[PDB]
Amino acid sequence: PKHVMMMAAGTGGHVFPALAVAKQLQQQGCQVSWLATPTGMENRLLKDQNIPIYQIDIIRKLAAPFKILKATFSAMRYMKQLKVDAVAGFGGYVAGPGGLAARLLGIPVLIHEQNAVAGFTNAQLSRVAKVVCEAFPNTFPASEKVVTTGNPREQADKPLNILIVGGSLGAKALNERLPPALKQLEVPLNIFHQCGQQQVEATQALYADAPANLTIQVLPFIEDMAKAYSEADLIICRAGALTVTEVATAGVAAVFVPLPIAVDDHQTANAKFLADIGAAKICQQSTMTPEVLNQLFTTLMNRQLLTEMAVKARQHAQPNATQHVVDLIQKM
Amino acid sequence: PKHVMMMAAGTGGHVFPALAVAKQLQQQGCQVSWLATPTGMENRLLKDQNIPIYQIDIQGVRGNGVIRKLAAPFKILKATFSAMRYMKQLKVDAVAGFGGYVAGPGGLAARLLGIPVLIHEQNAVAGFTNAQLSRVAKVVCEAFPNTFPASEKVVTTILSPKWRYDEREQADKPLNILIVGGSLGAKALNERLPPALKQLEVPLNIFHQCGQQQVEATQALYADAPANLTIQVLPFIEDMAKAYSEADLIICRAGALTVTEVATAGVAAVFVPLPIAVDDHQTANAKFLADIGAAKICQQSTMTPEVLNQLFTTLMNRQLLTEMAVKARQHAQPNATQHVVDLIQKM
Amino acid sequence: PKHVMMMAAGTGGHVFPALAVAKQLQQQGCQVSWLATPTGMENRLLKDQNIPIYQIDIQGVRGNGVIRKLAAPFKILKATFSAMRYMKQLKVDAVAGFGGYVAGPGGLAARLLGIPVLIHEQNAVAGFTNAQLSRVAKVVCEAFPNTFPASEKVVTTILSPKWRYDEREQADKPLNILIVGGSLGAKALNERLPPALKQLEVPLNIFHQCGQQQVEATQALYADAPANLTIQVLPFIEDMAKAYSEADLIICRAGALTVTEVATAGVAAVFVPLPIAVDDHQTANAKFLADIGAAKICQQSTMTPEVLNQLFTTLMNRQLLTEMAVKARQHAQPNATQHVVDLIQKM
Amino acid sequence: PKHVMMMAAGTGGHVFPALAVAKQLQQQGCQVSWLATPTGMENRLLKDQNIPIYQIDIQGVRGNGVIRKLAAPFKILKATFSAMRYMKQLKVDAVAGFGGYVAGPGGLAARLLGIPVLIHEQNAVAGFTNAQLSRVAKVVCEAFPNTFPASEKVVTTGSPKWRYDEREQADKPLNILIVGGSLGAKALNERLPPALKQLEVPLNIFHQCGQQQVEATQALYADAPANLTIQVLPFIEDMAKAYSEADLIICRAGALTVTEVATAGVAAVFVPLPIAHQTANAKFLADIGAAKICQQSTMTPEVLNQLFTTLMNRQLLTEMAVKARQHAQPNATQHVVDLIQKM
Amino acid sequence: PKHVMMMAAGTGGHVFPALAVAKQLQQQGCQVSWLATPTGMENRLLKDQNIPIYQIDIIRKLAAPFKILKATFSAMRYMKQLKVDAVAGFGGYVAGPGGLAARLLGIPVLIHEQNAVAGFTNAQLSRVAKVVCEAFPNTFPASEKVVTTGNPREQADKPLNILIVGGSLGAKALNERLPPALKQLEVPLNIFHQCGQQQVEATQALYADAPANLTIQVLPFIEDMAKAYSEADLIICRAGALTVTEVATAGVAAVFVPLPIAVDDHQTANAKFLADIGAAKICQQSTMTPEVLNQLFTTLMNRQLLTEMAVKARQHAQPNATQHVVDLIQKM
Amino acid sequence: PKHVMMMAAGTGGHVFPALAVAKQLQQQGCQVSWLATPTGMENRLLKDQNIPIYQIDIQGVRGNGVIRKLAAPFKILKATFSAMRYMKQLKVDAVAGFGGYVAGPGGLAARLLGIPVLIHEQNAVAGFTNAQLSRVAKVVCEAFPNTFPASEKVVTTGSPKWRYDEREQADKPLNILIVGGSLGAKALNERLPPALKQLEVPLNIFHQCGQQQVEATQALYADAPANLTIQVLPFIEDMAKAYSEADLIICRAGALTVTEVATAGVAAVFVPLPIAHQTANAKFLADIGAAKICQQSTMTPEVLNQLFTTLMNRQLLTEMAVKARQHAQPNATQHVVDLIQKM
Repeated sequence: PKHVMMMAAGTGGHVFPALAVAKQLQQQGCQVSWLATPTGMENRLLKDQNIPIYQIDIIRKLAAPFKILKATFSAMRYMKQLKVDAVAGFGGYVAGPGGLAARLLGIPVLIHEQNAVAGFTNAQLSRVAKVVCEAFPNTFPASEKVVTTGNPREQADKPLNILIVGGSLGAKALNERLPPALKQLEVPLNIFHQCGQQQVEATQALYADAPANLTIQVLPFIEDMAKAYSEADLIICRAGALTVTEVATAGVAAVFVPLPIAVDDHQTANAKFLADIGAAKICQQSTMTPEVLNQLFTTLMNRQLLTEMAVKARQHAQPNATQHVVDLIQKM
Repeated sequence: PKHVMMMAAGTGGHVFPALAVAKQLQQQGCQVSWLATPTGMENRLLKDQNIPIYQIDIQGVRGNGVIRKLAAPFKILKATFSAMRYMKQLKVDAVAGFGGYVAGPGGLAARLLGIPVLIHEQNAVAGFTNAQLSRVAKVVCEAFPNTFPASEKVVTTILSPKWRYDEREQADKPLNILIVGGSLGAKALNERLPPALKQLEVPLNIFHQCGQQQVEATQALYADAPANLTIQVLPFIEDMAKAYSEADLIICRAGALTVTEVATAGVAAVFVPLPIAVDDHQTANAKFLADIGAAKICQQSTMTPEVLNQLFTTLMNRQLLTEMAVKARQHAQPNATQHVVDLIQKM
Repeated sequence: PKHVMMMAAGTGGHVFPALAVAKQLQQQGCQVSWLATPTGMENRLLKDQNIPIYQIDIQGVRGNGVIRKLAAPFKILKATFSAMRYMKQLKVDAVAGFGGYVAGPGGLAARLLGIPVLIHEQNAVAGFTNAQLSRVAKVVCEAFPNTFPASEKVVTTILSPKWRYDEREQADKPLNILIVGGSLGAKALNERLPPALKQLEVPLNIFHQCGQQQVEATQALYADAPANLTIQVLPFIEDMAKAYSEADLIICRAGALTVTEVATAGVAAVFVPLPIAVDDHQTANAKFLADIGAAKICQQSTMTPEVLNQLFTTLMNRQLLTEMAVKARQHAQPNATQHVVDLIQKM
Repeated sequence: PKHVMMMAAGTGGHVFPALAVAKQLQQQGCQVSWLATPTGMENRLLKDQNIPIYQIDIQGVRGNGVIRKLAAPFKILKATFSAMRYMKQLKVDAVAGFGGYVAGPGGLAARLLGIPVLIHEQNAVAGFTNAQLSRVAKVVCEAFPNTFPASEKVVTTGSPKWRYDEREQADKPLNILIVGGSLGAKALNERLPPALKQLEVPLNIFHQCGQQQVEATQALYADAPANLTIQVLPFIEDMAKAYSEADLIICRAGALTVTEVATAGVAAVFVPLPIAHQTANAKFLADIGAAKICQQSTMTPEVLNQLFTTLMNRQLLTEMAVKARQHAQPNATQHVVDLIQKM
Repeated sequence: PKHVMMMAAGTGGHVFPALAVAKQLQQQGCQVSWLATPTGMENRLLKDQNIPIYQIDIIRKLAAPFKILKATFSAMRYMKQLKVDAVAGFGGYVAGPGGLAARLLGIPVLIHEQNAVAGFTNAQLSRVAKVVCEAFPNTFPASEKVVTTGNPREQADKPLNILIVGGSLGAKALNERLPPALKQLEVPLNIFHQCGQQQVEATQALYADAPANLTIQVLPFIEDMAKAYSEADLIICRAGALTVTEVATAGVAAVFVPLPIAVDDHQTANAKFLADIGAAKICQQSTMTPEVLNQLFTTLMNRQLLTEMAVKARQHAQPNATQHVVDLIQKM
Repeated sequence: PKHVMMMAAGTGGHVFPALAVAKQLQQQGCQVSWLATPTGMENRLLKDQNIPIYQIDIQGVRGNGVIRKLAAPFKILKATFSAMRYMKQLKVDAVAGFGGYVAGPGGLAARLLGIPVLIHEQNAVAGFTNAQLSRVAKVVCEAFPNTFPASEKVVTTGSPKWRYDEREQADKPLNILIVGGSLGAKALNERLPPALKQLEVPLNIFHQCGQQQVEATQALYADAPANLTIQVLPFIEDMAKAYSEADLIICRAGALTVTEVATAGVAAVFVPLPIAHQTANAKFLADIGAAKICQQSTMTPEVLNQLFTTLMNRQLLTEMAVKARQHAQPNATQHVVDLIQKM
């Protein structure tokens, strides 16, 4: 049986696409192992997932040029003992040391970058990777890289369903500035607003001042996220990597308010995928004012416009990425 | 009869657009003052520039043993009032800020006095101090078209290179590629660029800028096989304007003002944007011309001998370089330094 | 018909004077809002206080790996506009700030909106954010008389302990000294204070507050020789008001509000001010009553068994303690919490 | 009632010998007090130990809005006098300090008052506080002989069956005991199974893994363990049992654990912790004794077999563990108490 | 001959009073040695002063509780070799370790604090000092401390001589805010203004706008400082420790603008010595506005008021501190 | 024309042996290249050395307004590939790395390409980069024998008169040579004069003080120097002369200076630098040889006399310096060049 070792850092949501590839690999007769750091976030996520996790190097401090050597040989020892046959790393630092360790052992490397702007380790690692999977098309240049995506409205005069998702986090900026310029919209709306935990009371006050024609509901979490998508006629949310990939895979018109201070503005680069082809608008948080909000929503409240947006979005997406990546790993 | 105070930080290239707008404001009968930090490089750049510089302090003080550490956030409040006193004492009539940290405190200080504020952002992605300041500014100049959302003018700063087709219509000329690495010289360009250039089977004329004390190093890389290429290595370019017009393809850092120069002269460009730029802003500057179809962008990180050759193989056609250079010159905004001066005066 | 927003930082004891002024503003028909930081302790103090708290961010972000480090000075500009949006959204009619970092950004934000600002400084030496903010505030309340130079009111926050002579005129009472170490307990007071007290040959009645989980430790120090002294050790004082009136001499940290309590009740005090206070401000608070002749100040650093006894030897006279307590009560400003509320409304 | 004050740092190693001598002093009619830092871990260890603890602060103060930033070396001066009044107030008659940061200020505090100082160093290489303090100590207890060269230094460091007797096992597989420390023991779990499961000898491997590391190493073992009867456990409840049964022990060369292996006379292959001075602890038994030392940095699965190949005969291990037990310093807790009292 | 060792840190101007005590000790038949840190500022100041300097402990970093032990025994070795007979330390960190080293050897310690608020090392060190000299009276409590000070106008209708000294430093706040509210004073003035080096051109512009009745002169440095004092009818300057002690020793009315962020506000505590007895006013820099400046100067422009101020100031000063400290050192 | 690339860190110790082997390789018809960091000091040392230098960046980037803050471990990854293309571009045939930070990235870069690696470790305790790199090195040169335990490790470290011959001095005072390093030598100036001026033997003390320390120690000496003929100098222009004349040397146990004292066969009392591993360098000559080792931390004027009392006879020093010279490894620069070429 072929033994693939996965590399994903928990911070930056690399595990969730990696987890999909690994679990599918298991079901196709492979053996999966995970290389992670101790005190890395991957450990909490992969609890109860029943694939073995291996950690490498650690109130002590060891110099940077040394710490890289300890990690590379630590991982290399793990791959040689466990007879690791191929390694797939989905980005983050852990891929760096393990990736060299793989190459030194001679086992081939597959990297997958799920953002539109290539992350630092995956850019360097791209030169020794046997295959470089890219979520978005122009993330890498030339032959080695193959594109893939990470994770898998009729009119009966119904009102516009507006969906606002803040995330597991607060996403304060949506909770605080959206109700004000939204509850002064003339058209009839149906707001389904996901606040995050400790902001439910606070923002429900922001809405209730002038409900007017439109109905409103505020909730902390959405149990069935898939239901909320199909019915939503316009979605307002962070341009995360999976969130952009989900908004595309199900055709939903969207107005992306990308995460500020994200590192290579990768969140805006994610959103700019759908934004410049014309499947979603991007409204920067820093420059967001009542006038740009209202003039953006004023022109967005035509349900036909949202459908033209949402169909272009469902077209521009790669549907079978979870199994498309698995194929590449095995043919190595 | 008007007194404008300029805010531009030296570290980023904002002093240069500000200085140009400042110089014309002076000669248009105005008096200009500069608000700058004491530890910024803008001071040396404006030495012998005949505009008075007034300083505010932004770095948090620490550990003298006679003076206790003063948190940076306390100093930013002091800088706001330090600058506010300056504008009231000097009776400043308008404040124009090109970005950098100092424009932030000074900008609030102007608004507290009631002075109107103009900000100018020279990048394609808005820098943090200008984005916040935009909410309280009277006029917002934006370099590239969709940098801010609404009600702001779109104007960016020897703009006389002739039109791209005429300058480009050459009977049997050698390709004449140009590589500019900066005042300091881009190590990443000086090595690994000659290797893929001297593997091209077409006759070209390379003029390469490596930067000081790096001349010997890059001159060595070139020497191995110049069969059909005539190469020259230089530290800096005396005349950038002529070097532009004669250039059929330019390869250079995306820069902020360099995108504007490549656009304003109409040169097909291969932008190799600066790595780990703060909001990847150099890629965004380069994506301006790239998306319209006048430049290709080739990242250092992903760049190998093979991706270089596959890019040049298709780029060594003069019909293509002209088609590119024309698209670039179309979307260029000249006489905009004069456009910003005008906006300031009507405030 | 008026909406005031309060700015008080939790770490320093500014939330307490602000909360008192806030509570009366509410019951005088106003509505009050609190501008606070997300990471400040003011939030826990105002829990279950029935005023809405609105947060602005002041600490510079760093090293997420998904989010780049954002310099603290950038965040202070964001906080100013974050707060400015809050005041405009909530239609704040006046802003009153008691010091701390948050009052700084929020204060500029109010002034940018045109909202009038009242600051209140509860120390004898002005803290940095209030000193700068004073240039742009409509009304400046100062706790102690010469804290600021001109055109500002001088008012500081169960002020009903009876007049010092009446409460002090006691027929054959034991001296009844009081020692209060804080909510946490002042290690420096709990040790080395009993040693010099139990070396006094006069009959006294010690009521000593050591603080939680420190009761056993200080109770041991006391036990060696209580021949003429009756000592009691307690963790905290349930009733501070009665504990004040009965106290003939108080020894305690100079504090900000504690100087005001010792003054407003009229108790002779020995202030042992907090070490390495930021502008030595606790000594300045204590020097208020000390210079007028109502309290002695005895520094921890210089304090030895001998200097303690030489201080108490002269301080164990009840004629002196009364003379001191009277001088302290004379310079006290009661009904000033109500005085600050009034200033806010006329703005 | 002679009044001794002890000095012990937050890290566990300094306090345990200090506690042992302190508790022994108490049963001998003395009065014992402890000098410790606040927020140091000694407090959790001395909780309910029925010694009064006195805290002296040696950590620098971080800037606060309400208090100033105070550089650490200034607090160290406060600490020295802060401690000095403690000894004058408490009428301390002698001071016994086992090393660590806290001992430095307290030791000067003692000498300034005129109190005598006894220091005890539990490592084979002298730690900086004891090194400096050696000049002002009345008596210097040294764990190992090659620590201090002075005229008045004594040698000692704070019941199982004799080695030869315990190792007389007619016929049985080699019992190998691997104790990965609580701290930094990951390196042991990672490269020991590789070379152990490639030994053609009968072994009975008892491996102490540390919590949350159990599953991972069991994966390393189950690959071709022909004849090894391996058991992996996270921590050992009764460590004393493990020693006697242990025919070869593989472990970090701690300070306390070196003397334990010597006291029980068990053959050992010490893989000293690489950041500590810890290597000098192994070289005590390695050089004049017979236990073996294998450096971690250069340690590979390939050199392990070359070391283990020669170590897998019980005669060599017995010869080793006899030499190790010969050198141990027993009744050393009581030897230090005596030195304290004659001061 | 008696051998005294001096301890002074260069930062905070401790050497200048110490230097006076030491050089006088030399002239009275003593032997003087200096204990200092390497890379301490004391070394540049004591160059060319011909008393031997000894340094102790040092891109390496050694933990704080260890660094104190190394320093104390380093100094102790120096005192034992050089047969140091008494030690006088004028504050700063170097006094801390050496001071213990002195006590451990049994040589007596004399400390001198030249500020009104006791510095951190001198406060702790006060318990083992044989004699504690204090510049200002209430700096220490009780018997051991003895007070001392560190370093040694008729009307012919002449105009008010205003003297503004910024220091070796810029003292920007005086150069920038004083000319504005001063050049709009009605009375006739004579400004002698010490700018500091790179501010001479800048501030001369600030004055020349409205010279009016009063004459002005701006200079970088004052060659003869003593001359500038006697003629000055009002002085405006930082409340340094020596500057307050100099303004007192020569009777000069003064308005102190104490150094901001000084550590225990010691500069204001220095000024408050003369300020609350009525020999000088204090105008805080942070709160300083055109209105408080003008209302302060408006009431200060009477030459009789300045004389009442300046005589009270010359009274409250200790004149023979340099020789008063030397006596204490020898009787030890 | 075999193309070797060298790897050397900014600190002087790694580069000097590297430079010696590099220059020797060049005279043997090879092509030599250097891997170094930018802003590292190797550049100043290799200036005008007629070797092409190639820079790889291993230092973390501080946040700037215009560029992001980049954590150091990320730059280390860039460095490894940044260096790797250098070797592919320059057609490097073998890599010789003498330790330090730069060697780590370059060594992986070599192995990834398939280039062979030779490392050489100049200390007696193996440094971390060479320790890890030992697993992938084709040949491991070790300065001292007890560094690595492998099958393919060799022993060596990069003209004056034989000891016995040079020490045959009919009648003359003991020439004592004290070289305080350029770095951290203050401790030597401070406690050597005390115990030297209390020796009742004829000495001729030559003391190397270091700049700006000259006057201070001369004060320490002039106090009762009865018979010592002392000379203090800041630095020694001709150090080779000082060795031959030196009858006892007192000095820091550097890495290069240990092998120099051994090569010239001079008796030494090593006071190793206390923060370095430097102590392990002295123990080479101390243990199997006869030069003496005196720890700095515990070092007092009182133990110095007890050490010097026994060291002041010329027979003992000669017996020592003969044993030290016996163990030196000469023509070791040429021994490393040979190992490089057979790769």
